[PDB]
Amino acid sequence: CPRFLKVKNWETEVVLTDTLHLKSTLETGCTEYICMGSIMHPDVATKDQLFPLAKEFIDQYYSSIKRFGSKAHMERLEEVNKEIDTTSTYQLKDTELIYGAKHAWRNASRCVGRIQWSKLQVFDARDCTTAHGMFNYICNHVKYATNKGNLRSAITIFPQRTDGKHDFRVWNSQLIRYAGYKQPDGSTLGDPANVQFTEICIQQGWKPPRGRFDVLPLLLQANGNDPELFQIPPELVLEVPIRHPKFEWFKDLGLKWYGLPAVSNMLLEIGGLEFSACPFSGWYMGTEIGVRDYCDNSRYNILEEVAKKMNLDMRKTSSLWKDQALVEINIAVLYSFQSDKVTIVDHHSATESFIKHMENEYRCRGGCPADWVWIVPPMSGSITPVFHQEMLNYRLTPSFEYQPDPWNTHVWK
Amino acid sequence: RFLKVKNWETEVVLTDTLHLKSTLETGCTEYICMGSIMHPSATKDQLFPLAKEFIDQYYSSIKRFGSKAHMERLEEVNKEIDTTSTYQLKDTELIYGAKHAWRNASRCVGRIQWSKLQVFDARDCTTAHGMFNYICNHVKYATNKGNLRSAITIFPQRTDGKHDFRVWNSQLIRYAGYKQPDGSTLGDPANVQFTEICIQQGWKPPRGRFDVLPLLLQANGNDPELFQIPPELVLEVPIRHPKFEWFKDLGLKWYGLPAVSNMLLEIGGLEFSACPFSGWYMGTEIGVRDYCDNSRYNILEEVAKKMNLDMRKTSSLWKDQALVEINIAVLYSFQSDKVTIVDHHSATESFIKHMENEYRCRGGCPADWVWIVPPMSGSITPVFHQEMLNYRLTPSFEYQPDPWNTHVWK
Ligand code: HEM
Ligand code: HEM
Ligand SMILES: Cc1cc(N)nc2cc(-c3cncc(CN)c3)ccc12
Ligand SMILES: Cc1cc(N)nc2cc(-c3cncc(CN)c3)ccc12
Ligand SMILES: C[C@H](O)[C@H](O)[C@H]1CNc2nc(N)[nH]c(=O)c2N1
Ligand SMILES: C[C@H](O)[C@H](O)[C@H]1CNc2nc(N)[nH]c(=O)c2N1
Ligand SMILES: [Zn+2]
Repeated sequence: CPRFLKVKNWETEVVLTDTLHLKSTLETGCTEYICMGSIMHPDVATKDQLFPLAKEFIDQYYSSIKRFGSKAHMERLEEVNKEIDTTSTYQLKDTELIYGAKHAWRNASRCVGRIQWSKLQVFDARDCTTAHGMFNYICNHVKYATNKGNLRSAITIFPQRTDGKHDFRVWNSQLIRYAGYKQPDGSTLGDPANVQFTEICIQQGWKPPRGRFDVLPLLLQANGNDPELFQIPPELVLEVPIRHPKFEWFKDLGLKWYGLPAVSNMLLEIGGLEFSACPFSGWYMGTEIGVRDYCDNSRYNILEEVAKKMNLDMRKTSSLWKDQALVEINIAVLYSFQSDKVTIVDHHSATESFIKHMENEYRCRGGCPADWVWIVPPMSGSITPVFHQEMLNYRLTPSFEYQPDPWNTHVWK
Repeated sequence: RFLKVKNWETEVVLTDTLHLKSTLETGCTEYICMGSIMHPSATKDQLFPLAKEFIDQYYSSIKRFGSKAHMERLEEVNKEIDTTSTYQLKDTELIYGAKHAWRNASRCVGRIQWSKLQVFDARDCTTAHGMFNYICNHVKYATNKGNLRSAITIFPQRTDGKHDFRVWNSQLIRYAGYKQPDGSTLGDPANVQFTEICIQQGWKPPRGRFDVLPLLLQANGNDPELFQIPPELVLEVPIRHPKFEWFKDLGLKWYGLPAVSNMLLEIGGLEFSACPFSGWYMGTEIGVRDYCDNSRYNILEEVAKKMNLDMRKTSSLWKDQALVEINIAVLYSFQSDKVTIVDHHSATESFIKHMENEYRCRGGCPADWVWIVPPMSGSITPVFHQEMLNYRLTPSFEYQPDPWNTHVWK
């Protein structure tokens, strides 16, 4: 590969130069002859495999704290090596763990919120041994991160993977999500996105209230054991009823959402170590709720009902009734969150921050991996500054990765 | 290897095999994806294999592969490259190559229409006057009094690179843009340079907001010459709004015919440096990009002011409101004047249908999600949820440099 790669902004003319891509680690799935950039997703490491992955990471850490080549550096190297040699694995120092998590966020190509990356509260939970303990750590995470509506980004890191027969897993895709109930007639009550997991919970013994906005239980797996159900204390689940500053009838739709977005099904990879349970949280960009959660056909799909109350012509598409309802819904979502002093960012403020962020990164770091297909908002794309920004996409480590759903791989005891 | 694309809304999966047939490069590598880069970056000896590939594809298309006709065509083309360092397409070939350059345009959402293309052979052209004649005929035909018709006009192929044919306008019909002494811009800011270049060539600028630019035409590598498109051939629409009486008072208008004129058509190794093609508009092209881009007409603030919207915080989403309204007026206006147009909902529907057609009968369809997904209300259109595979098939449309950056004058 050539040393320098240039990206252009087509509305400001600014040109950046990327050299960081030279540290890329994994294959993107793209080739010389095909681009998989809109594909959503394009047994443990051996001693030999782990050795250089650990060294790669350790060198990077010591270079970050400006101690590269130092005695402490060479010693840490030697200690990691012995520990891999005799135990087939190694343990991170607290400093390294914090660094690793922060940088995995810093490296998340698909995240528009990464200007905040270095303000992340890390909760070390590698001493956890049971599902009840996981429940304890998750409740503390939720309470701290929620902070009465003044949200704070956090990650809780459970023990790494060992032989793969003892994984810690949060079976929920997010710590907080609403149930979906398939009806005998084909309709879905609540959130259709969560139907599969809800059925799992019910089989596992969950008594469902069978409502439209029932918070799902946590389904938690420690040390490779069968998962166990716990109810999140309702007082820890901050929620916002959705109203509209102009449309008084909007409240009569009975919509609400939860304040804390906390993805819990991803895998954190640091120096070749695999943390299969690492729930992390920030705060919402309005569109994640207002456009996706609410207006996706396979989600709450309320465009129709909202358009009706707006008395729009719904017989032509060229009326753009859908487009018109979408904006109002998103206005209500931002309005309700701000009114209740719960942290939320609109897609304009977010994409502008991110452009500023990306610029700083290119200048101080020599680059910033970004996935345009994900970075650009799902509404009003071209009137946000990221639309016109060229991005390069590539995989740096430490990183967050997808993993299979645990019910597909789990060996039931 | 076969490749699967999934639609996450319908859960439908299609299997791509056609991608095995490309040879050109996309710009990505295994380690870096450049899917969001706008522009990633002959001889006798190079020419024949390219020719052989295209001839083979053609006779395969008409189910006469390995036929007598096929065999001789191939030798005819080899002898001609041998003895002239180039060759000339048959008319049938020219037509087949042009339709398939459109079929292979990964960034074009309108490709369901692809085999409905009127192909104008202008390869006998020699002067800028001829070009102008050919272009007026195109414009008049494709406009069709509002019932627009897809068309392309193909001027002589590149020979030695010293004698290119070029349409220096980026589109046949665009409005002028003027640098105002106080720093602002009158008209269309995307065209300020080209406008100054016309003024420098002797064009007398009305210095208004919607001045149709002259044709600047280059033939056989000569200096370019100015021509005024007869006004009655230029179909335009005054933009008004079905609810907002005051929208007409903004004085806004646009042209009915989108006719891109600065790209390059490549067929079997031949380069057609001048090949204006036109179709009809998707609403958002005018209503989102042309009017609301900051480096364009930048009219969002004006419209939102008449709507009496709170413009003090971004989170009131006033920009998003004005945007939808502008795009309503645009669709309304065209349809009222019976000028062909398509809204991004219907267009994206059509395209998902096209993909299904193309996977079924052709084993795939190249597509650029970055460009295919509309610049407003993305995820409430079906293409947002459609995985797409991009790859470059030939015959094709490519980009070329602006001719003023290369041309040595007189
Ligand atoms: C603090 C405010 C944050 C904002 C505004 C934000 C914004 C976003 C948005 C809009 C997405 C796309 C989500 C979707 O379309 O479903 C996203 C994805 C993502 N974010 Fe951030 N995020 C924030 C915090 C964080 C934190 C704290 C982390 C990790 C430490 C993180 C890591 C990620 C990752 C890994 C993805 C990709 C998820 C996937 O592919 O499924 N984000 N973010
Ligand atoms: C018939 C109705 C058509 C519609 C509704 C349509 C729609 C579009 C749109 C919205 C774009 C994106 C352009 C942009 O955002 O700047 C595009 C791109 C493109 N179209 Fe189509 N188009 C049509 C016909 C055609 C025809 C007739 C041709 C050629 C014979 C064509 C070839 C292309 C090419 C080569 C691009 C890529 C332009 C670039 O890369 O800059 N299209 N089309
Ligand atoms: C940290 C964080 C913050 C934030 N505002 N949104 C997120 C959204 C996701 C996310 C990714 N894929 C799917 C979903 C569920 N539709 C959510 C993950 C993490 C997020
Ligand atoms: C055939 C055709 C039809 C249509 N409706 N729009 C087009 C738009 C373009 C196009 C592509 N890139 C840049 C521009 C100028 N902003 C225009 C090219 C051809 C088009
Ligand atoms: C940087 C980015 O590639 C650029 O803004 C692209 C994004 N997608 C686009 N899509 C379309 N249809 N037209 C465009 O001009 C662009 N611009
Ligand atoms: C097909 C496509 O990759 C898929 O629909 C993606 C597109 N971009 C996205 N962007 C974000 N932020 N979130 C998403 O879920 C998606 N979905
Ligand atoms: Zn790619």
